[PDB]
Order: sequence, then structure tokens, then C-alpha cells
Amino acid sequence: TLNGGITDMLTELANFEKNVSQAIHKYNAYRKAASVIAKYPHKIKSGAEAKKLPGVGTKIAEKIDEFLATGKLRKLEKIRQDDTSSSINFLTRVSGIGPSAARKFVDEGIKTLEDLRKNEDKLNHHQRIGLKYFGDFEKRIPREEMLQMQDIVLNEVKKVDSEYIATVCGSFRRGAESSGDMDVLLTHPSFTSESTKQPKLLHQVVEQLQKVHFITDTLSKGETKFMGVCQLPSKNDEKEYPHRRIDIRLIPKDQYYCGVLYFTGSDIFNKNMRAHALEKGFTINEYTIRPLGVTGVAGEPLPVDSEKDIFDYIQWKYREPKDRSE
DNA sequence: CCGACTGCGCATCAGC
DNA sequence: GCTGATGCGC
DNA sequence: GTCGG
Ligand SMILES: Nc1ncnc2c1ncn2[C@H]1C[C@H](O)[C@@H](COP(=O)(O)OP(=O)(O)[C@H](Cl)P(=O)(O)O)O1
Ligand SMILES: [Cl-]
Ligand SMILES: [Cl-]
Ligand SMILES: [Mg+2]
Ligand code: NA
Ligand code: NA
Ligand code: NA
Repeated sequence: TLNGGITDMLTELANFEKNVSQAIHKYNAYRKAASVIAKYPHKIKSGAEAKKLPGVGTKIAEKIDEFLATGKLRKLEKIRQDDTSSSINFLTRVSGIGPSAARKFVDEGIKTLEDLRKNEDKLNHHQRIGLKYFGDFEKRIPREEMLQMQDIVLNEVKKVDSEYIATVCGSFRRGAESSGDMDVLLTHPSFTSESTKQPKLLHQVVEQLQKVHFITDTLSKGETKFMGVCQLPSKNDEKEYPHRRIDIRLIPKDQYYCGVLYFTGSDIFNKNMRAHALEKGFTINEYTIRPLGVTGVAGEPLPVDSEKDIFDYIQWKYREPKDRSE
């Protein structure tokens, strides 16, 4: 990629501030800076040039000057040498371990992958499954496997009830050649903003996917969100596929377009789009777009009949999923 | 300068 | 138990 | 850490 050095540097700084400093705004600021530079269709030749971009200010511009001149950042060099920082950054790579638990473990002398395996009784359930599939969860998913996975999920959902609709979102819907996980949007005519005519709607789908050994583990589960682990079946003598993260989101069917807009992302595109909505006087979530009145209180849901309607409200030209990879 | 920074489900904990 | 805050991940 | 007002 065109400014890969700079965006990697900024991502490492973002990870440091979230994981180690526990400074969530610095984290979001670095990620915004990285995203706008990754977008920029010119090889950046100075910090001043990059400062022209929205979300690059004085401090990042100076870091960019250091990096272009020397190929590195002293601040990052030091972070990498610091044992406490390095240990906490590593521990947050386990799904379910964040900045707080990572620092808790390191304070206790639990600093390595071995230390976790030796201390499984100190992990909650999510962290336990994350440790178990730590290696698997580092591997990306080729689109060819996502297509197999899509085909399994959609057919099994159909066998539970043919009125379900399951839509694979995330990077897959944006056309990516590889995905980090599988995100499935689900709807059913019984569950709308106005009524829930049948419960267990998500449960029945999860149960059927466990029955056929597609879903292998559960990280968390509720009435509308499932987060867990799945695996493609392998053939005779074939090495097994890696285990994969899967998230299933049950959205009221009349709220499908806000739901699919949300679950298609990217996360930074969503953040940017919701920022713009506020500037235009609306608030967007995965259910509705609503105005902000005189008090900045969210009013009543606006009528939405397409993803593009959402764009129309905030005065953005429609962007196809493949152009939302920010 | 400096207040605001996207929005929310599920798990866990704390205080009653 | 419930409620609200926090942790974590999406 | 950045920025609109
Ligand atoms: N912090 C956030 N704020 C708003 N929307 C978010 C969000 N995080 C995620 N979403 C929305 C927007 C996301 O697109 C959707 C899925 O989240 P996933 O973490 O799986 O992101 P992806 O795009 O699929 C990644 Cl490129 P990969 O999974 O291939 O590694 O959820
Ligand atoms: Cl901060
Ligand atoms: Cl809502
Ligand atoms: Mg995803
Ligand atoms: Na700027
Ligand atoms: Na983690
Ligand atoms: Na996900």
C-alpha cells in the first residue's frame, strides 16, 4: 500500500494508547489519522503535506517527519523495548483480554502465552476460548472459504425456517479478498420494531449450526447478538481448516437497512458517517436514523426504504459497500 | 482556547 | 435479584 | 490528538 509505513506507525501508536495508556481518544485519533492517510492517493513526502488532511494535526505531522527522515519513530522504538508495554500489548491479542485485564495479568506475573495456559482458572469464558484459538484467530479467511461458509450458514438458516434472511456483511460484503471474521445479519418477519411474535429466534439458528458442527464454541449469546466460533468441514486426510470467529446479529426486519449499513462497515466508515450525521443534525445507529431537535435529543425514527435513503438524509452521495473500506 | 469526539450487545462486577 | 457502571468487542 | 466555532 502507498503509505504503508506511516499507517503502520500510526496503528502501532493507536494500539499503544488504547492498550497501554488506556487513552481511548488518542486511540481513535490515531486510527482516524491512519485511515485518512491510507485513503490518500499520493505517496506522502512530508509531514506538512499530511497535515493538510483532516485528522492529521501538528503532533502527527512531526511524527511523520521523523519517520520519513529516519525510517522509524524513537517513541515507538522505546515502547517496543519496554517490557511492561510489550507484555500488555501481547496479552490484548487474546480475544476477551483488553487493556484492563491485560494490565491485571502482567501485574500478577502472567506475561506470556505459556503463563495463560498455566493459569486458565484465572480467565473468564470468553478469554478461555480466545486463548484456545489464539493461533487460529490470527489467520485471515480467504474469500473462497467465506463463500463456503456463507453457503453453509444460509442453507442451515433456511432449514430452520425459510422465512429467515441471512446476509453476510463485514469486509465480505465490501468485496474484500480476505476477512478477519464472518458477520451474519439475520432477519425474520416475526421480529420487528413493533413486535416479537416468537422467541428463541436467534437460539434456533445457533442450535441448528451447532447440530451440524459448524459452530463449535460460544463467546457470548443473547436475544439478538451471538458471538462464537465456527469451522468449515474438511475432507478425508485433509488438514483441518482453522477455527473462525463468527458474529450473528438479529435485527428487526423493518430495520434491515440501518442494520445492514451498520454491519457492512467498516468501523471507521461507520464512525465517520455517524459523525457527519451529527453535524447534519441526525443520529444513526444499527436500528434507526433520527433527527436531533432543539435540545440535541434524538427525535422519532425517520422512514428508511434503502441504504441510500440513509445517505440522502445526511446529504452524502451514495457509496457502494466496496467504497466504504476506510 | 476547549468541549466533544459513533453507537450499542453481552459479560462482569459493585452496591443495595 | 435488580440497577448502573465498566470491560470488551462488534 | 484533532478540530470547529
Ligand atoms: N467500533 C465500531 N463502531 C461502529 N461500527 C462498528 C464498530 N466495529 C465494528 N462495526 C461494524 C462495522 C463492521 O464492518 C461490522 C463487523 O465488524 P468487524 O469487526 O468484524 O469488522 P470488519 O469490517 O468485517 C473487518 Cl475489516 P474484518 O472482520 O474482516 O477483520 O461491524
Ligand atoms: Cl484520551
Ligand atoms: Cl433506535
Ligand atoms: Mg468482520
Ligand atoms: Na489536518
Ligand atoms: Na483482546
Ligand atoms: Na464481527
